[PDB]
Amino acid sequence: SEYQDGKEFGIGDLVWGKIKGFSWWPAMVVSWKATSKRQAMSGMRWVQWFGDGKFSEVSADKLVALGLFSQHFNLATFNKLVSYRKAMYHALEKARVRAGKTFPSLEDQLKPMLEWAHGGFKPTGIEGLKPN
Ligand SMILES: CC(C)(N)CNCCO
Repeated sequence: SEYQDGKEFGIGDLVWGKIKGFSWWPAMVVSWKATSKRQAMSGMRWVQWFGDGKFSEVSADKLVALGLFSQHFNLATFNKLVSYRKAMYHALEKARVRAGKTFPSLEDQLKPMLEWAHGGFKPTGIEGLKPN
């Protein structure tokens, strides 16, 4: 089936993706059928970026699990780009619902999800970010 090339990451997975020119950006691994384009080349994954909803063919080597958060979260880009803050929100919101986490503005709503993420996604850890 699709994405069976002996590489990491399958459909539904929350990831950081690295496009030349940009900070690591949050994405979801999607099937090529959702993209309205074509099958990915071997060793690549279609992702849909949080915040803008666009599609990219990205190598599996330029993707890491979103759960490795503090390692790829980019504090500078977060302070500089409103689009990145926007992206964080939609990314973390999706993570929250998956992990069965709940929290009590925008920057104000982001704050505890950001802390949860940076803190290691407690109590479930990264296990709680899986699809299904
Ligand atoms: C998602 C990209 C293409 N890596 C950057 N998008 C910036 C505007 O949201």
